[PDB]
Amino acid sequence: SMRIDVVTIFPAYLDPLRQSGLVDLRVHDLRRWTHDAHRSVDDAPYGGGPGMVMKAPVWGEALDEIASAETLLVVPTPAGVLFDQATAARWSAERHLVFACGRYEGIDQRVVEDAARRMRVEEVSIGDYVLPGGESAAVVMIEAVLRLLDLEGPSYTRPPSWRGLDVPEVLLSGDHARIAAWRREVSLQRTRERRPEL
Repeated sequence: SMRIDVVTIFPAYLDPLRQSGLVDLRVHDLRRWTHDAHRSVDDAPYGGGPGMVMKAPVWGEALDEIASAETLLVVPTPAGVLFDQATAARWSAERHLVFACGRYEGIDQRVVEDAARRMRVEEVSIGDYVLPGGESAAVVMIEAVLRLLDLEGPSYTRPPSWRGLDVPEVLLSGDHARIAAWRREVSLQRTRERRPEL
């Protein structure tokens, strides 16, 4: 069985995701580990720079409560190692995943350094683009993992002819040999046109 905890200042973001007891998905509001009247999670950055940084004392207390030595802590961040299918498969075998969702300029770096003293930590980027926070990236990563727990060629369905566009004749032939050769030909051509580096 697998437990997945998501810590965020926007718990409603994980509402779409929330049938059996295989996965236990919990979402926590980071502000429940604050102690001031304003329930603040951020402060001005050291060394100048724009925006605010998320405070370590709040995150440290949150992870002490939720995480254990067996937890794999994931921190969605643009500076992380790229997320991929091999990572999703690797994570589907984990007993406890914790997603620490940051906002503003991100979480104070000492949170990950301190957390690594008592669990495994992975800073991960879903791709080379900038998001306002880690919540949408956690949703993408969780969906890739849940799908495993339970270039590609073109797909066609009825009718055989639509708006002057026909389904490739080979797909209607029934010839298993010709169909396999066509599928290899179309996937290779699409990979050459769109992802020649891959």
